[PDB]
Amino acid sequence: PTHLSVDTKFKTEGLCVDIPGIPKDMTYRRLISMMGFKMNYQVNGYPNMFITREEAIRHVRAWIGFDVEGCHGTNLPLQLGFSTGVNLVAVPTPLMYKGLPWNVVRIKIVQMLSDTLKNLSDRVVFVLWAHGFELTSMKYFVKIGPERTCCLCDRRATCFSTASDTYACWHHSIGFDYVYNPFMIDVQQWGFTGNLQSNHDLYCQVHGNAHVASCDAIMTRCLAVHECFVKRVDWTIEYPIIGDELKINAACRKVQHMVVKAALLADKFPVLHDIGNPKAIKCVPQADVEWKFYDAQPCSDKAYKIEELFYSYHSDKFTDGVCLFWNCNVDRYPANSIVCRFDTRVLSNLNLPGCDGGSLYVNKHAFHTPAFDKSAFVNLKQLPFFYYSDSPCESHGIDYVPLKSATCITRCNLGGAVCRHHANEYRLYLDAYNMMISAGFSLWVYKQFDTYNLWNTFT
Ligand SMILES: CCN(C)C(=O)c1cccc(N)c1
Ligand SMILES: [Zn+2]
Ligand SMILES: [Zn+2]
Ligand SMILES: [Zn+2]
Repeated sequence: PTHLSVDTKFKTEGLCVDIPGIPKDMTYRRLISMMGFKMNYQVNGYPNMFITREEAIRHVRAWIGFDVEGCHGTNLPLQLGFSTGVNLVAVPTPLMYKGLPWNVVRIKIVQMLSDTLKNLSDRVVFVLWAHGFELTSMKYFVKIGPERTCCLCDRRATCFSTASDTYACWHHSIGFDYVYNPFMIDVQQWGFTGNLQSNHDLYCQVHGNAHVASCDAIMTRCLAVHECFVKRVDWTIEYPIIGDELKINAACRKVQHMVVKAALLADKFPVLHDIGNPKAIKCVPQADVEWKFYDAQPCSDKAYKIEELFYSYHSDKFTDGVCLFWNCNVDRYPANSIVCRFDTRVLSNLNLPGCDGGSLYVNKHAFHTPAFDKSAFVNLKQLPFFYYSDSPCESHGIDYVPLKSATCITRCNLGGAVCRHHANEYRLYLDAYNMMISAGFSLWVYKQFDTYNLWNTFT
């Protein structure tokens, strides 16, 4: 039970306005045949065009919402909309394109999908709210067959070319005209009452309905993301490495250790309240401070209300010492905080668009993150870059240009000249810091934080 059986029933009620007379009793096998595709009894890695909700979740990076609206059915122009915001008009002869024949539309579909997906996934999963026209339009741009590899590399083939009779992955498909072995899922099979807009609007106010196909495609994928990553959360699902995951996560751990260590040295807090992940370890194990942990899993719907996290009767006094909120997203941080908050607006291959302004951050695991909000940081200030170190000035064991920096807080810099070891460590730390910032993480601190207080920690 890993793939979706072609003999599973498909509820057809949502299809009967575009396809009147459609049988109520329908399997995926009969639906695929009706869509103009022939599976030929093939045991070659592609058992069904449609996939399970569990397979869709493992391949969330491949999700592309897709909707087709009858502009005027073999005789009428169709408006093809995608969750990329693209609308194409295909004539049978928010970007809006004029009507063109299928032979040129299919070229655009392949280019659009390849550019969107080459750095995200080895496939495409068309996410539908199936009414009929989208299913019957697939024969005009989709070819199916056995699982194949790219002509130019070892990746699985996602595109086909009728000009050269060859196959390509998303990276090598320039000039290709057919989508090859795509996957799809109909959200209407999950059990909903009412239309797409009424279900989407229950959870999201950011996607409006401009009455175009791409608006529906966007809403469909958003509703699917809400169902699979907001109301349902699965942290047992692992996702492959597609970018800087390892470096970003290592940088996050380095910056956390640096910032907390310096805050403890500068303001000598007697107690630290570490609010967040229940599997957390002390980021500064050698610190004197009374370290107290409070469990809160990453919120995936709305940011935690600080009143619920702290009140209703613990140290009780969160006002004592400092609070560390390392990726624990709250509505309004208290003034005595050290905060790392992911900015959902950041563009990257790890950060996918989400529900209600939120984003789906996929780095080893999938984390739906509530929308970034600047008002959460009103009691704090942005944490400035700095490098602090009390380690001995000693090289041990990469050429050198002397480092001059006001933010290298070391004994050598206090003494007037940065040593080679602390210059190498400063540059490595600055690289880790810039990686984490560009990855989308933002850092905030209590207003009284001042790196000038670190210089006297060397006596
Ligand atoms: C915004 C995602 N959250 C809540 C994290 O804690 C996280 C997840 C994966 C990687 C990293 N570095 C951080
Ligand atoms: Zn390739
Ligand atoms: Zn939405
Ligand atoms: Zn030094």
